Amino acid sequence: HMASLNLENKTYVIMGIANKRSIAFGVAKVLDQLGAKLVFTYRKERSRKELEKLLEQLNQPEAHLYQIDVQSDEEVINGFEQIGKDVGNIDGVYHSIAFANMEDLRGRFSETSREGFLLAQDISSYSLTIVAHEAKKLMPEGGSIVATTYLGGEFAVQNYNVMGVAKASLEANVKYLALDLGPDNIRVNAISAGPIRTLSAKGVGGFNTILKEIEERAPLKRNVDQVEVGKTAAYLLSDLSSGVTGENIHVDSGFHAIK
Amino acid sequence: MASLNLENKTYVIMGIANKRSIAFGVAKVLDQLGAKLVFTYRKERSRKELEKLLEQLNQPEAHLYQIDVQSDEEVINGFEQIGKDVGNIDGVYHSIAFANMEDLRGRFSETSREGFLLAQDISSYSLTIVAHEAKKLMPEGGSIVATTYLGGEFAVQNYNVMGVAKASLEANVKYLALDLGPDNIRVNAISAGPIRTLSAKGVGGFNTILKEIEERAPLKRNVDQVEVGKTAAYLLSDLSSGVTGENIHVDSGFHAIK
Amino acid sequence: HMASLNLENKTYVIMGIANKRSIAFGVAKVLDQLGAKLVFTYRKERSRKELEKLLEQLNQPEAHLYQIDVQSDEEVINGFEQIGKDVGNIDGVYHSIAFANMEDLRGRFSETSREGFLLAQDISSYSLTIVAHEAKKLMPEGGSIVATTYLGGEFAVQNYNVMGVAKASLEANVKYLALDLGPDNIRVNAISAGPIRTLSAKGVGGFNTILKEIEERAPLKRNVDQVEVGKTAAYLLSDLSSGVTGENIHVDSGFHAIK
Amino acid sequence: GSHMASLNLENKTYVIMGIANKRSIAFGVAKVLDQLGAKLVFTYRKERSRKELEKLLEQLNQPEAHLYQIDVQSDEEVINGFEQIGKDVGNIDGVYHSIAFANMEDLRGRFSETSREGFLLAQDISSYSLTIVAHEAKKLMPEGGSIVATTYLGGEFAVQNYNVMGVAKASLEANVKYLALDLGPDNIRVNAISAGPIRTLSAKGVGGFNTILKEIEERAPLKRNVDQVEVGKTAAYLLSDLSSGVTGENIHVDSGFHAIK
Ligand SMILES: NC(=O)C1=CN([C@@H]2O[C@H](COP(=O)(O)OP(=O)(O)OC[C@H]3O[C@@H](n4cnc5c(N)ncnc54)[C@H](OP(=O)(O)O)[C@@H]3O)[C@@H](O)[C@H]2O)C=CC1
Ligand SMILES: NC(=O)C1=CN([C@@H]2O[C@H](COP(=O)(O)OP(=O)(O)OC[C@H]3O[C@@H](n4cnc5c(N)ncnc54)[C@H](OP(=O)(O)O)[C@@H]3O)[C@@H](O)[C@H]2O)C=CC1
Ligand SMILES: NC(=O)C1=CN([C@@H]2O[C@H](COP(=O)(O)OP(=O)(O)OC[C@H]3O[C@@H](n4cnc5c(N)ncnc54)[C@H](OP(=O)(O)O)[C@@H]3O)[C@@H](O)[C@H]2O)C=CC1
Ligand SMILES: NC(=O)C1=CN([C@@H]2O[C@H](COP(=O)(O)OP(=O)(O)OC[C@H]3O[C@@H](n4cnc5c(N)ncnc54)[C@H](OP(=O)(O)O)[C@@H]3O)[C@@H](O)[C@H]2O)C=CC1
Ligand SMILES: C=C(CC/C=C\C=C\C[C@H](C)CC(=O)C[C@@H](O)CNC(=O)[C@H](C)[C@@H](C)OC(N)=O)C[C@@H](C)C/C(C)=C/C(=O)O
Ligand SMILES: C=C(CC/C=C\C=C\C[C@H](C)CC(=O)C[C@@H](O)CNC(=O)[C@H](C)[C@@H](C)OC(N)=O)C[C@@H](C)C/C(C)=C/C(=O)O
Ligand SMILES: C=C(CC/C=C\C=C\C[C@H](C)CC(=O)C[C@@H](O)CNC(=O)[C@H](C)[C@@H](C)OC(N)=O)C[C@@H](C)C/C(C)=C/C(=O)O
Ligand SMILES: C=C(CC/C=C\C=C\C[C@H](C)CC(=O)C[C@@H](O)CNC(=O)[C@H](C)[C@@H](C)OC(N)=O)C[C@@H](C)C/C(C)=C/C(=O)O
Repeated sequence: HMASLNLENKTYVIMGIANKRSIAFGVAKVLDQLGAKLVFTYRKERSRKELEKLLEQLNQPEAHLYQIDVQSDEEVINGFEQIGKDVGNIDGVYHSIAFANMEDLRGRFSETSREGFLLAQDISSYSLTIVAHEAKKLMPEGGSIVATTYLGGEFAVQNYNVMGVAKASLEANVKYLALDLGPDNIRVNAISAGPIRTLSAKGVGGFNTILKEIEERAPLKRNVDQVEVGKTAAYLLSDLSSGVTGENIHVDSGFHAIK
Repeated sequence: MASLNLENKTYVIMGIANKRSIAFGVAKVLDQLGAKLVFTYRKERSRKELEKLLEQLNQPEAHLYQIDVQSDEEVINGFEQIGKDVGNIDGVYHSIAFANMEDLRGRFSETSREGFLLAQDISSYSLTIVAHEAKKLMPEGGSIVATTYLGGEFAVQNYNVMGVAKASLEANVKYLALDLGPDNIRVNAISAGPIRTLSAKGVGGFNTILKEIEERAPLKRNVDQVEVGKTAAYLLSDLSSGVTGENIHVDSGFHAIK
Repeated sequence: HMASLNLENKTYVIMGIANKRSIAFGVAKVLDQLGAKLVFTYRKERSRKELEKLLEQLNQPEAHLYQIDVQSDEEVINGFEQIGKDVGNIDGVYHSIAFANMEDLRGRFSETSREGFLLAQDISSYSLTIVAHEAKKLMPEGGSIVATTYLGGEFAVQNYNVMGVAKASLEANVKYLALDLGPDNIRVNAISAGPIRTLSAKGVGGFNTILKEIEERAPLKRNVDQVEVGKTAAYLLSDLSSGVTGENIHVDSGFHAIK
Repeated sequence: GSHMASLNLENKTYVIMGIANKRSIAFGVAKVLDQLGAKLVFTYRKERSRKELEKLLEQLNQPEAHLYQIDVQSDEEVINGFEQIGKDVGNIDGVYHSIAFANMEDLRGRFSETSREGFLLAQDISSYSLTIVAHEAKKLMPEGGSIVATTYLGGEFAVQNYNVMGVAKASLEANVKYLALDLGPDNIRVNAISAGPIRTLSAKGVGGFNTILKEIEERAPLKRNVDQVEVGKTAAYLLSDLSSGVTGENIHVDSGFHAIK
């Protein structure tokens, strides 16, 4: 077969599950159903307890969980060396990690703090660069890296503020990584997801406003879910997307195409 | 959920001419995944080739239809007839462009009014009318994919009138996506890198562009019809649910660099 | 050389004045105040009567008016040969011409007629290609060509339908012309104007809706006028914009930058 | 207030951040704004830049040299610098931002090898600087005004060897858009100029810069490179009221290279 979505014999690291609503979990459910071996990474202990509870919903024989705060060079370097020891070589990484201080997001963008801006950049963009460098060690045959972005990296959207500049950074990060790791047969791409109700998104002002605008104005007149992101993640992580790199696929009911 | 099993799916494929046609790469891939395939052609030469090619495939019943997309009638009748012979479809792959060599050889400012509107008619408007008629056979929803080139987004040497046609096509895709979205019809494009085809063979310095892709593109290699077919499988299937008005570059990353 | 907006000794052809509200007239008022010699082109006789009435508002010694319907190779070729005879060599052309059948604009975009689509393409896009070819004859030293576009060429906007695909065609036309005529020191650029109340725009459904959305959502929280387009036209037509070609400048209160 | 279109900048005052020597893009902006009769305030980091500025001001027609030391890495130097400009010359009509930096270690490397410290440094100087400069300069622009920052194509496309600075420029370009939306209601316009390659102090002695200069001459529509003055001309347009109604825009002053592939 030329075209295949059979991921038995494939191993993927999934960074950024927090609870059942996490986009990264949508990616996990889908990759699991297609028979991939899945390694998971988390920051907080609360995410670990949830992960173990969630793995029962999946068909992963062995829970391989690793604590990686992407703010620490060491936790990232050691985390990936340790994954290499425990499961061997991998076929890709799904990156589902962002953070900004609520103080900066609530503010006017011009009021953003130097510390808040560099924090958003560090977690939401630089993380992908170091994750890529370490994961490359486990992908000598080649593989696929995917990161999660939002329209706010391409256009100034109300309230996204500092995270918009972080996502623009991430999106350019993807392109520079694609050009750098291409000759090593490593593809780097992004999924621009439409708004999804998650732990991160719950209790940020006017999120219900954007959900309703998508239903009313977006071509498909509906919102997307974690599984739809997972399906496009399957395409980008598998060899189905061979010849695609430096690309940004909008899984957003067509909202990106309209004005 | 996630599936590349396309048994019980039916797709119309417009624009096979020979074994090198991008549309044939799409056919080979969709066939392997178990889809029922309807084919459309213009010239009789394409029909003879299609029948010879269908032996390479596992299609029980050869359903072939003559549609020159310049004729409202051939398009309207072609699709009504497909609806009668096989019933409702799940999508259309559009693999059709043409411009006069006179216009392509020229300086773009020398382009003829007739040559410009011809390129627009075949290469862009075709998708609008194909979409209108195919919508009749997709009352549950479906996916339409058209084939474009980077030259629709940037001025490329020698693409001339076809660049303005592809920019037209790419905007066509977006307006169709917004129009047919509420009918649960997705409309997307694949921006293929350079591939040696019947259409492309015997346009000067095509080997030069192939070598520039190998040297400068991130993956340091060219793409083929099957790689387009793989991305077509994604866009035509429900794997790409929630993706519409999108342009996916199957071009080894060339679009991302300068 | 050093920076000047003094356009005495410069001559510009302005295509597409119809009445006092025409964007092209905003361009004329501005270029006139800066002391340029202005040649004008029109289609209908109604536009000629209006032009002569309007020229009294300007400081053009000699009225040079020419009938050019851009659908006719002959009217365009002869028009420009005749301009070359009557005023000699020119420094640029401002293109302010578009048209589609209201039947096509009122419809669903998928219902668009083959004749209506090619009509929109012919007047709204191809016109620039042949205008450029003939005007090049009068610009052996070099010059600047500017065409007028709308955001609907970059994004699917409700109700713009066939004219959006025409503007995308125009915008690509600008790029290919810029690459072709660049070596002849001819610059080709576009202005993406925000919504303006004109003869063409008056009595097309939901135009008041877009005007109000611009005031509410656009960065500058206001609409633009013909003169603001004229000011940016002065920049693009003069040597102030040397080194700028294949560019699309949005004169739209920042609406293009947001989502 | 008689010509609708005007490039006469007598009675206008502009802060110009990032002159280092005669080759600096910011100096091209200065020469042009000066010729049009603007009052110019200048900002620098190193003392070497101050000595050069004083030597350069003789080439201009600025009666009183107003020079201020602002390292954009320091909230204090930026806040105090702008308060002090407000005291010495009063309200301003805009800011030209011509400031970027990355460690040569990071630029020479493979982009995937980039250090966390090097990445955040590039972001801090090359992008965040504009956000805080904008916040403080807004205090001196209660009537409104225009802010322009300098970027390169490498913020929009992966270009060989630009590495971490490409991600910094993409950050800057998004910064411009978010600033445009935030400060628009205060009648402050925020725009970028994407300059083609120019021989400057910053650019001199980075490998393969001569390669890109030659590729521009061969492949770009105008078949020629641009200079600091051409950037200055487009800066005059963006800084003056000639560009009224333009904000969140990125104007390529690059002989059309951005339009081709
Ligand atoms: N929800 C949405 O609408 C959209 C989200 N996205 C993007 O999708 C991705 C995931 O978001 P979403 O699923 O909503 O939110 P979640 O609540 O799942 O994600 C937050 C995740 O980020 C992890 N995280 C944050 N900081 C760090 C760090 N320093 N080190 C390691 N992990 C960290 C969290 O771990 P812990 O809790 O253990 O700290 C958690 O797993 C993000 O990049 C987001 O920007 C894109 C478009 C839309
Ligand atoms: N080759 C390349 O590098 C790239 C090609 N593309 C695009 O891919 C698509 C297919 O290209 P390629 O595979 O080279 O094409 P081929 O020339 O191998 O196939 C082209 C098809 O267009 C059909 N066609 C032409 N005119 C009409 C018409 N008036 N009515 C109906 N069908 C028509 C031809 O049929 P017939 O012979 O019967 O006229 C032929 O089947 C085109 O849109 C092209 O622009 C995009 C990027 C790259
Ligand atoms: N108004 C708006 O909000 C916006 C308009 N635009 C674009 O701006 C440009 C100017 O439009 P606007 O000022 O509204 O239009 P006008 O109100 O000036 O009316 C249309 C103009 O088009 C000319 N025209 C139409 N067909 C032909 C032809 N075949 N040959 C020559 N001239 C022709 C008309 O001449 P006549 O009637 O004398 O034949 C007239 O001058 C257009 O290209 C338009 O799409 C862009 C953004 C916004
Ligand atoms: N040259 C080119 O080819 C192009 C350059 N650009 C961009 O134009 C801008 C200026 O470029 P160019 O003329 O080449 O640069 P120059 O090096 O000639 O000037 C660079 C300036 O950055 C200043 N600078 C560096 N760090 C800081 C800091 N922490 N605080 C304040 N100022 C600082 C330097 O001042 P000091 O040395 O005193 O610290 C210097 O004035 C940059 O944004 C660059 O990215 C864009 C396109 C092309
Ligand atoms: C324009 C949108 C509307 C909402 C405004 C801002 C959204 C910012 C998203 C950003 C990722 C949120 C945070 O950084 C959250 C953090 O400050 C507080 N929350 C937490 O710490 C929770 C417990 C954990 C899970 O947080 C994290 N991230 O670890 C953007 C919307 C409409 C689209 C979105 C949400 C895009 C995106 O997620 O990037
Ligand atoms: C920049 C590129 C270099 C190639 C330049 C021009 C090619 C344009 C493609 C266009 C579709 C070619 C024709 O229409 C060919 C036609 O005029 C003569 N040939 C035929 O009629 C044959 C018999 C039939 C089968 O061809 C057709 N089309 O019916 C673009 C290259 C790098 C990539 C390409 C080929 C892009 C594209 O196809 O759009
Ligand atoms: C979303 C928008 C609302 C308006 C929708 C479609 C407008 C298209 C513009 C197009 C040029 C209008 C026509 O062709 C009008 C024509 O059908 C009838 N009127 C005329 O013929 C008059 C007499 C003459 C002068 O008109 C012409 N052109 O010949 C788009 C809006 C928000 C933005 C606009 C108005 C863009 C634009 O005008 O291009
Ligand atoms: C892709 C291009 C080819 C060259 C590659 C990288 C150039 C990056 C520009 C960057 C801003 C320069 C530095 O950070 C150099 C710095 O580390 C060493 N120089 C200095 O420290 C001097 C003393 C000071 C004055 O300079 C600064 N800036 O602090 C990009 C080229 C073709 C276009 C350019 C140069 C764009 C740009 O400058 O942004």
